[PDB]
Amino acid sequence: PSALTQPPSASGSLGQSVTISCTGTSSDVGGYNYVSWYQQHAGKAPKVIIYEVNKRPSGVPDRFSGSKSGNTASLTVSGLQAEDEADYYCSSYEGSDNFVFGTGTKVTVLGQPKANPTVTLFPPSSEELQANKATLVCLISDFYPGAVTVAWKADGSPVKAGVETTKPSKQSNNKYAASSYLSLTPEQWKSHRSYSCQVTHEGSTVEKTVAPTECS
Amino acid sequence: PSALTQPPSASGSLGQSVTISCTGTSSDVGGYNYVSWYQQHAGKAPKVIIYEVNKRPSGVPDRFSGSKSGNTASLTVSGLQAEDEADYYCSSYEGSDNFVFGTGTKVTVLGQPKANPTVTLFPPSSEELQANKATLVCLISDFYPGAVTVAWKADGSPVKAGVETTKPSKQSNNKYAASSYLSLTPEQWKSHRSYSCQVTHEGSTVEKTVAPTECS
Repeated sequence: PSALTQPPSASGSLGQSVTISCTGTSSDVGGYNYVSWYQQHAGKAPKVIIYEVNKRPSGVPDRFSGSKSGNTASLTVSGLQAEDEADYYCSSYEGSDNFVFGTGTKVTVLGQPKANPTVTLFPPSSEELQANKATLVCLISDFYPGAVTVAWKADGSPVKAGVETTKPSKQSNNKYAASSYLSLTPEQWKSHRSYSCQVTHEGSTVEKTVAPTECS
Repeated sequence: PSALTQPPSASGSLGQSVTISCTGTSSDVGGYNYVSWYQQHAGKAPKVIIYEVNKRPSGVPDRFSGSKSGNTASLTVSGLQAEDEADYYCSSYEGSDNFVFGTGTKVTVLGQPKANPTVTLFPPSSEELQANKATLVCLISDFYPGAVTVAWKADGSPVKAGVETTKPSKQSNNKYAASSYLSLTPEQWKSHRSYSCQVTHEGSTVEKTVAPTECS
């Protein structure tokens, strides 16, 4: 086990009751009537909340809740409070041994109207190809808040080989921007039908499918 | 709700070695010998690297470790891999099902070489001008260190504005990754002869070019 599923930006105003969740695969989360939550701030000392599936570490405000259903565990920040901007990580368990965390949520308390990505997938430049190089850039810009999820996938099948995802930038109008890239050969690029870039961000999940054409 | 201490930067020399402490109270660390360490990778998920004082996860490497003193507790890092640039937390136990971690230590790996930015200028996709848009992404990857400068030219004299930039992420190496984007309108893309993406980096500059002349 490595990762557990969690949303990118999970947010609202003060009053808004946010909910966050942490799905996995059939035991480890499930059967394991357990998980554990974690409040990251800036630096300020990454603390545990939600002990076992729900009990609190005493000091923690009653209005922090956690609960389970099948393979999904969920945190509820009932009545969002300003100083709640944080990152959230869930853990589980495996033998008298080791354990797994989710791909942490980030709770934004809204300033401005939301924005979910204007993704644009590029193909390789004739240069690149004539250099006998291959690379594809998923330009994910104009969001708020700053947590998007960047999946790539060749001919339907999820892929990894040489992907990267540049974490955010507060682009001059305050909104955000990020990047991601596949690095392949024209071996690799020429032998597939379609390639895509998929960008999740507050429910809205968008996708782009680029095909191989060789110019000439 | 205070710490367990770790110093603020445990600077090593790649190749060599470096250890890192955690100091707690008679209970929290002192008594319950369950201290652990979570290799938080700079913004990411933190994966535990020493559960329960000395016992090593199956998802971690050999040159890693921990030694329980009494109140202090330490990590043993030999053979300084460049991966091991990270922020590390220690954590212990006080009683009543609490766990309590300490600050973090930013272990810095000096000695890793300088790399130069692989500038990759792209042009608008067929399926972009189709919608009457033309953003231009400069890729700037695989460099070291992360002190870069990207400025865009039209063709001749500095053509800024539209340029909304990104701030170099660590890739999956310990090398940087930057994007740039200029946002044209086609009917302002044929009223130019070429386009530039200029990357300055530790003195070595690069300037790369897209001309309108593409199959696209």
